[PDB]
Amino acid sequence: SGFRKMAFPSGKVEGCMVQVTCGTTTLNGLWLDDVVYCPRHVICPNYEDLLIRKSNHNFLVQAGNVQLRVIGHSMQNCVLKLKVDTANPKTPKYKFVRIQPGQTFSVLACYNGSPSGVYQCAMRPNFTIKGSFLNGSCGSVGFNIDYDCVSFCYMHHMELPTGVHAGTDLEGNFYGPFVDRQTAQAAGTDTTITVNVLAWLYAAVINGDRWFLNRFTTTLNDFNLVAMKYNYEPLTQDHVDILGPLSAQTGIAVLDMCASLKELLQNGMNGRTILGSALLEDEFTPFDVVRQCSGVTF
Amino acid sequence: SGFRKMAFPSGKVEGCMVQVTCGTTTLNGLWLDDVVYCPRHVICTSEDMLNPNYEDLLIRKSNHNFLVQAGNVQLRVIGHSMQNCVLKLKVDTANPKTPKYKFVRIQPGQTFSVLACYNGSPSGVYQCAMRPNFTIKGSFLNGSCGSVGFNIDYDCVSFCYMHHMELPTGVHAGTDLEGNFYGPFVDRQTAQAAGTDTTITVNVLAWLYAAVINGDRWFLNRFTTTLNDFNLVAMKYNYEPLTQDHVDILGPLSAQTGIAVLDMCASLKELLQNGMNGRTILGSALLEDEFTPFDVVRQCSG
Ligand SMILES: CN(C)C(=O)N1Cc2ccc(Cl)cc2[C@H](C(=O)Nc2cncc3ccccc23)C1
Ligand SMILES: CN(C)C(=O)N1Cc2ccc(Cl)cc2[C@H](C(=O)Nc2cncc3ccccc23)C1
Ligand SMILES: [Cl-]
Repeated sequence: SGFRKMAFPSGKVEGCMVQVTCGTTTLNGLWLDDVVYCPRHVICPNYEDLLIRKSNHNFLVQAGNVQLRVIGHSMQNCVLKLKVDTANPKTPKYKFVRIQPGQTFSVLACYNGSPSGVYQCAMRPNFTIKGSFLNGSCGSVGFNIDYDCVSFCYMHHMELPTGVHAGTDLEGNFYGPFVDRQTAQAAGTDTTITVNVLAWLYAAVINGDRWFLNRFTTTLNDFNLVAMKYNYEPLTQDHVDILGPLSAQTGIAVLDMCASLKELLQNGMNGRTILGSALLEDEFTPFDVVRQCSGVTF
Repeated sequence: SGFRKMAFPSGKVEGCMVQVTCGTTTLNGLWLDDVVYCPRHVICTSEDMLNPNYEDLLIRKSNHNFLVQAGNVQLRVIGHSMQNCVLKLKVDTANPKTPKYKFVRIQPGQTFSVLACYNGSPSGVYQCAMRPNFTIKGSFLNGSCGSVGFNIDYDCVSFCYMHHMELPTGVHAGTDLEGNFYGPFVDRQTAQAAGTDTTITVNVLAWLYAAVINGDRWFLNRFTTTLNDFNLVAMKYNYEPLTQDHVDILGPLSAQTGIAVLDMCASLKELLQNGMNGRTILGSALLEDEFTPFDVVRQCSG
């Protein structure tokens, strides 16, 4: 029993964290094979113009107490790739994957190439992440672990004026309509990740919390009219299919659980809590719920 | 900016997780140097758990009755001893991934990270606190026994908890790494119940200071309180008494925000009376109590 916000074990990623220094700027890098990946703003804009003026010895890369020698440098979108003379002996089996809003991942927050914390979070529908980051965190990465393969999905680049965070995939493409520049940028109006809330309601049922259940069902169209009114993301037939195993396990059809959510949105919790929470949690996907409620290991 | 429930990076602990098998029972062990630590109930059958005599059960065991697996490698047990509720299995190989470590016993209200494991393999990491009733509200299934709680300060891992059992309310009980249980619990299937749980007051105040540091001031008020008047109100909401030690501990946060501890206590009294009125504090609709004053400073300052 119990339901916690749980991150993947960070060990495979900790062995890849390095410190990258260029001039006065110091941030984090990801050392995989003989390449160190980091945000391109470490050179700071006309990034092609700034990068051409740099030589290999302008970048100081530190892996623990060992200095790595940079033998090449190139740019791919908003990520800087620093070729080093040594392949990382702790390189895990890995992939670079771009994730969709609503998908969750673990973030290994780092400062000066040293991991300080690990937390779980979701890519919001407005493409921001509600993280916990201070100056020097840039270059910290987001990942998922499937079997023994680490899928790197996020690299931290900046904090927006509302305190939320913006970054790229490991190919340097931003999530959301952001640019790596000191300029007026704002996150769009956020919405609730509906399929994730339903997954968390199934996790509550699995843990013995049933007060919110009711005899009612709904059509997918009637629920989506309600979701739009409460700034909830539309629920697709794909989402309904994805919730299938949880629906079969608890004996509560997905549209039956949707009628609980529709009543919770129009009436509130009425002093009650679900899994110790007074708000509807949306940072657990249907796969996270199955993985945690069945003890899948890495 | 931002405030998250944050666990320590688990790498140093992942390299210590092993699988321990004795008969039909399989649980997790912590391999440090040439010793594997695990709950002593691994020697029990489910028909022994009601009233086990661990000295009697252990004396009947030989080294080859314990199968220890570190990844795909079998470790050879060359000795076995019991220390309180923990079994110590001497092995013929020192763990090359042994980090700098300490065994520390923690007090209620203290937080730590849990590396949840099954069959010696880590599956997840989460942050939690020792409750005032000595239980932990974890996320554990059968086979998680032997999973450990830790903190990392500098490069030293301080092991503070080893999971042993789930109580009937779904909460968990365990020991420090010397085998001494937290709370009035015993490693037996006898009827045991956790005492009434209470809110960790010093932790809620620390989290209200974190909210102020992140620009949230809606809950502040022009009032102050005596320490005694605060405790008389707080007790009525099942909140732990706040001691002068707690007031002293909140001193740095009080100096940093410019809000005296007894001034923040009056905000907490008001919040308990009014509720949140549709508002949130640090994205939460409830008062959070699993961040200590030390966690708040570490996360907000480095
Ligand atoms: C936020 N700020 C006023 C800055 O000094 N920045 C300006 C800026 C502009 C563009 C880009 Cl791509 C990066 C940055 C930097 C940036 O966002 N880094 C930070 C990341 N995460 C948490 C941060 C908390 C505090 C400070 C800085 C953080 C540095
Ligand atoms: C709770 N129960 C009736 C059991 O199966 N047990 C009885 C029992 C009694 C004493 C001691 Cl020291 C250990 C145990 C075992 C136990 O608590 N293990 C579990 C640990 N954590 C989460 C668990 C979720 C589910 C099941 C079992 C969990 C096994
Ligand atoms: Cl302590």
